[PDB]
Amino acid sequence: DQVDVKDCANNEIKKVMVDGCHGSDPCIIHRGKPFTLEALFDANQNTKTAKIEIKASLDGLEIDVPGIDTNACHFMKCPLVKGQQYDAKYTWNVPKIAPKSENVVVTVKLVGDNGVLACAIATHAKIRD
Repeated sequence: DQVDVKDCANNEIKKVMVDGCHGSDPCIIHRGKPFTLEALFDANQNTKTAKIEIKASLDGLEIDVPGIDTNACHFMKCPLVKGQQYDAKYTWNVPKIAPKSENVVVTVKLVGDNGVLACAIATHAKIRD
């Protein structure tokens, strides 16, 4: 369902959805299984590129989020047009060995030729079995 996120750019993101999660409820991420999200955002520039930058911290420790194709143009119709609305969807296989945590912070940035396209900080994720 639609979930609560904090915007870390200029509110370009209009809606974020995460399969199995809702609003500001703790969003359970079951390690070893597919995690799917979808976000709608308005492009704030004309750009040939769109690159995903992700940061995740578990109980304060930064960790590397492996296996993500950071070229969003591999899944959106680039070049992106200023003012147009894009539907970004991603399904990521959560590694079975990801450490369980009840205190997760994930920052996902999207960057274009001329700066940040979008940015959201998620603080409700919980990694469990």
